[PDB]
Amino acid sequence: PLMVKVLDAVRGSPAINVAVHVFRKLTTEEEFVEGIYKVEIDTKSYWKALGISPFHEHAEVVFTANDSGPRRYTIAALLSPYSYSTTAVT
Amino acid sequence: PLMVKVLDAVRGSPAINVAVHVFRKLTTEEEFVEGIYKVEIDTKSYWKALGISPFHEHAEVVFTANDSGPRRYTIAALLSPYSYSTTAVT
Amino acid sequence: PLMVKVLDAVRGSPAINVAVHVFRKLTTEEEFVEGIYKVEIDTKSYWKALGISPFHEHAEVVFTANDSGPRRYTIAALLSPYSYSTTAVT
Amino acid sequence: PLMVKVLDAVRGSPAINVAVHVFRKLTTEEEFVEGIYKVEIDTKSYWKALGISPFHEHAEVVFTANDSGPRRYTIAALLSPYSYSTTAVT
Amino acid sequence: PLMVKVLDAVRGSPAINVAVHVFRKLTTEEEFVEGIYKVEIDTKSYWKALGISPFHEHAEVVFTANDSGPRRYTIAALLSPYSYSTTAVT
Amino acid sequence: LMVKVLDAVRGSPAINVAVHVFRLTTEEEFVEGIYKVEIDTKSYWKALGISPFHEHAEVVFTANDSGPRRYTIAALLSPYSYSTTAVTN
Amino acid sequence: LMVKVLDAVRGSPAINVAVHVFRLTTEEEFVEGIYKVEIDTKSYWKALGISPFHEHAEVVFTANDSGPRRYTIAALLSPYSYSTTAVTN
Amino acid sequence: LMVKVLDAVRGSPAINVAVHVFRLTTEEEFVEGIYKVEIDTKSYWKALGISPFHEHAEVVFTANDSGPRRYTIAALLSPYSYSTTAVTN
Amino acid sequence: LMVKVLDAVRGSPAINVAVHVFRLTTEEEFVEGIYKVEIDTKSYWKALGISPFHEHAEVVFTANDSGPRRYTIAALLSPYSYSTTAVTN
Amino acid sequence: LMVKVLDAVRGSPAINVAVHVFRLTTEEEFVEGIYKVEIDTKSYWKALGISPFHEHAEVVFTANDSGPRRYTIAALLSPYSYSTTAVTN
Repeated sequence: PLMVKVLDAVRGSPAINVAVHVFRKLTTEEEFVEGIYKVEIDTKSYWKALGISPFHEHAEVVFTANDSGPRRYTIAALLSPYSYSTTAVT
Repeated sequence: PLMVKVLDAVRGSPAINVAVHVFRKLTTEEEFVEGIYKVEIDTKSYWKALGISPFHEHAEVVFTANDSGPRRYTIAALLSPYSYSTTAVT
Repeated sequence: PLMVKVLDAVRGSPAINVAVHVFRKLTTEEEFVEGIYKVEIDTKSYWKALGISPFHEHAEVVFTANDSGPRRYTIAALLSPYSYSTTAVT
Repeated sequence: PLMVKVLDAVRGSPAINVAVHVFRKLTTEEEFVEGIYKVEIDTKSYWKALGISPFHEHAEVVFTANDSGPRRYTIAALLSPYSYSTTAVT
Repeated sequence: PLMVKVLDAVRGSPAINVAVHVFRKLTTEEEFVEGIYKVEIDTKSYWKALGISPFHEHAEVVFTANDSGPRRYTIAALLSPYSYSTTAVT
Repeated sequence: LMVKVLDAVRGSPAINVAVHVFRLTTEEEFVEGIYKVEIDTKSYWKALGISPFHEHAEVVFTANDSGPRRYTIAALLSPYSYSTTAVTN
Repeated sequence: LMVKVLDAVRGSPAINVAVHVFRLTTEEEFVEGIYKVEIDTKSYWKALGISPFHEHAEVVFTANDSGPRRYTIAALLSPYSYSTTAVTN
Repeated sequence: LMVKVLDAVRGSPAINVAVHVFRLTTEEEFVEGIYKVEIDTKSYWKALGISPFHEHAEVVFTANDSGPRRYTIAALLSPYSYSTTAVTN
Repeated sequence: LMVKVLDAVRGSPAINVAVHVFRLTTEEEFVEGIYKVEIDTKSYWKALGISPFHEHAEVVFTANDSGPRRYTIAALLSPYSYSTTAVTN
Repeated sequence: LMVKVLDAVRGSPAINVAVHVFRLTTEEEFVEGIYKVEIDTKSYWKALGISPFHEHAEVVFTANDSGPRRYTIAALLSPYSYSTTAVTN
């Protein structure tokens, strides 16, 4: 007998994130769980899994990556529940 | 006997995110769960899974990636439930 | 006997996101679940899965990617339920 | 008999993050759990899993990565629930 | 008989992070748990898992990595729940 | 027993007179609300009765007060003479 | 027993007179609220009664007060003469 | 027993007179609220009664007060003569 | 027994007179609130009664007070003559 | 027994008179609150009663006071004559 009990009774005014998981029993992936609460911000990726035998013979390649600019990211209360408070971005 | 019990009784005024999962028993993927609560912001990807034998022989390639500009991202309360509060972006 | 019980009784004024999943038992994908609550903002992708043997022989390629401009994204309460509060974007 | 009991009774106004997991019994991955609460900010990756035998013979390659620019990231209360407080970004 | 009991009764206004795990019984990975609460900020990676026999014979390579620019990261209360306090970033 | 109030008046006065000569919830022999003013008064769940919600009672009570309400009153319970009372908006 | 109040008046006065001559919740023989003013008064759960919520009672009580409310009062319980009372917005 | 108040008046005065001549919750023979002013008063759970919440009672009580409220009062319980009372916004 | 107050008046005064001649919660023979002012008063859980929360009682009591509230009062319980009372914002 | 107060007045004065001639919680024969002012007063859990929270009682009491509150009062219980009372913001 397997019994999972999460947050039986709630009677206030909470701010709650819940995640309950129960299990019983070039690239390869199998029977996984990923990114339940994932925040990806300004994520880069240039070359990935190009394939089998890229640029096999006599290949001349020039690679350049210039990340250069005025960028502004302003975040308040990321992944953070709250209650009876004041979140202000002035 | 498998029994899962999540948030039986609620009688206030909450702000709740729930996610309940139950299971019983070039690129390859099989029987997974992904991105239940996923926030992807300003995500880039240039070359991926081009195929089998790209640019096999005598291939001349010039690659350039210029990320350059005035960009502004303003987010308040990302993935964060709240109650009885004040979220303001002035 | 498998029994799943989520949010049996609710008698207030909540703001709730629910997601319940029950299971019993070049690119390949099989029997998955994806993007139940997915927010993709300003996501780019240039080359992907071009096919089998692109640019096989004697291929001259010039690649350029210029991301450059004044862009403004303003979001309040992303993926965040709330109650009895004040969300204002002035 | 396996019994898991998490947060039986709640009657105040808390801010709670929960994550409960129960289990009973070039690249390869199998039966894992990843990124339940993962925050990836300004993460880069240039070359990864290019494939089998890239640049096999007589390959001339020039690689350059210039990360150079005025960037500003401002975050308050990352992955941190709170209550009865004041989070302000002026 | 295995019984796990975490946070039976809560009646104040706390700020709590919980993570409960129960288990009963080129690159390879198997039956692990990773990144339950992982914060990756300004993480770089240039070459990784290029494949089998890259640059096998007569390979001329020039590698350069220039990380050079005015960058500002300002974070308050990272991975730190709090209550009845004042978090301000002026 | 002799009582005299304002026996002679010759001036045009504004007078507000009140003369009285005497020789669960239970009240008796009371004189209530002589010149009583009651503005914007509330009452929730008054005098429910005997034995309410005796057994296994679940109650969720929520009272909310809000909204733009504007009360403008001049000269409350105040007689006046030879004056000027103006309420201009 | 002799009582005299304002026997002679000759000036046009503003007078507010109150003369009185005497020779669970229980109240008796009281004189309540003579010139009583009651503005913006609240009361939650008053005098529920005998034996309320006796056994196994669950109660969630939440009272909220808010909202733009503007009260503007001039000359409360204050007679005036030969003056000027103005409420200008 | 002789009482005299303001026997002769000749000036146009603003007078506020109050003359009195005498020869669970229980109150008796009281004189309450003569010129009583009650503004913005609250009361939560007053006089519930006999034996409330006797056994196994769960109560979550939350009271919140907030909101833009503006009270502007001039000349409370204060008679005036030959003056100027102005409330200008 | 002789009492004399303000027998002769000839000036137009602002007078606030109060003359009195005498010859669980229990109160008796009291004179309460003669010229009583009560502004912004609170009361939580007053006089619940006999035997409240007798056995195995769980109570979570939270009281919050906040919000922009502005009280502007001039000349409280203060008669005036030949003056100028102004409340300008 | 002879008492004389302000027998002759000829100047237009601002007078605030109060003359008195005499010949669980229990109070008796008291004179309370003659010219009593009560501003911003609080009271939590007053007079719960006989035998509250007798056995195995769990109580979590939290009281919070905050918020922008502005009180501006001029001339409290202070009669004035031939003057100027101004409240300017």
